[PDB]
Amino acid sequence: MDKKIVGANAGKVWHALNEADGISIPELARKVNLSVESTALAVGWLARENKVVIERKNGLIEIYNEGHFDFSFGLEHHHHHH
Amino acid sequence: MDKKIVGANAGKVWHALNEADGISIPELARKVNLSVESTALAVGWLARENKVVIERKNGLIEIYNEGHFDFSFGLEHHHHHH
Repeated sequence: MDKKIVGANAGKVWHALNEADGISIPELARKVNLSVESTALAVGWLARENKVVIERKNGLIEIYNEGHFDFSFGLEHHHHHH
Repeated sequence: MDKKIVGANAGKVWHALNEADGISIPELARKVNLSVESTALAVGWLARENKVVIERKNGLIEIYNEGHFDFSFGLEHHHHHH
């Protein structure tokens, strides 16, 4: 059992992108409170359906939300990290 | 060309799994000349074809290959003979 785990935690990392996307793995990991390997791999489950799209600027890894194509809303006023 | 890039880099990280899998993401990253983020994201392109098995041992995440679970076969597509 693996696709149920990565299916569950992928919703939480994707939710933090709806706030503000173009964010790196360990920064995103502090808001969602997942391990760096767990956060990147949860985003990999989103990449399956292109719920995320990847850009590399200056060698850095950006994670974009699919919402900036169709519909996205930062109506939830910024989820602070831990 | 996000899927073109991650498709190339996933073939590189999976090639490393074909000869030595069940390895941690940063160790694998140093082998495939990529960063931890880039490697785990390329392993995410393997996860969308279930080519990797994600095993959290004492909290530590290891990624095995699909070659251990050889249940990727099935039954012939049954059709009428004519």
